Amino acid sequence: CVWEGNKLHC
Repeated sequence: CVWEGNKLHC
């Protein structure tokens, strides 16, 4: 996963 601000994308 990666952080894109206030939320995590997996």
